[PDB]
Amino acid sequence: AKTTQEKFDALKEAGVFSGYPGTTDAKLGQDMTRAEFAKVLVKLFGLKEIHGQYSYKDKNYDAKNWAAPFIEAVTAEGLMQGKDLTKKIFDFNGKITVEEASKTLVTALKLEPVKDAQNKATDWAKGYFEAAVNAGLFSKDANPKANATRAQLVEAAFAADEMSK
Ligand SMILES: CO[C@@H]1O[C@@H]2CO[C@](C)(C(=O)O)O[C@H]2[C@H](O)[C@@H]1NC(C)=O
Repeated sequence: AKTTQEKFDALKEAGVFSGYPGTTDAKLGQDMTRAEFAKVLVKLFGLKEIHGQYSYKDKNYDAKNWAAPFIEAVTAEGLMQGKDLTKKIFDFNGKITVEEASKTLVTALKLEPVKDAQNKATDWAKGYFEAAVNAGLFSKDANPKANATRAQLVEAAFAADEMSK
């Protein structure tokens, strides 16, 4: 029965998550940018970084932005598409929510969204969130609309990696 900290240690050693300078603090109560999560997903599923392509219009989404290869890589993979197709905003500094994370992971694992699912998640996300709860990636008592904590993301990422194999 591994702890969240032991799961983090494992994922860090595998380069999927990172820690923080000068400390052993994995900061498991803190949250994570959608940019950082994109990089998590790339490391977790072994995707190819995509350089010199920019599919979004956010301020400072350009070549000087370290996250673009990652965000592009998950966009090409179909795991993420940003918050508005018309204006092409990804929101890379915005924090990843439990239901957003649920979408990326169910899709990556090729699990089926639950049609007509009922739960506290935003309408677009109810099927993904329910599917993630069922697979054990988050607890049914998690707030789907909340920023996901690192801990929650470690546990989701660890479970996902195990299913993946
Ligand atoms: C506000 O609209 C939502 O934004 C979500 C943001 O995060 C992810 C995981 C993503 O694809 O980046 O999911 C997005 C939702 O699918 C949804 N976006 C749209 C265009 O409907």
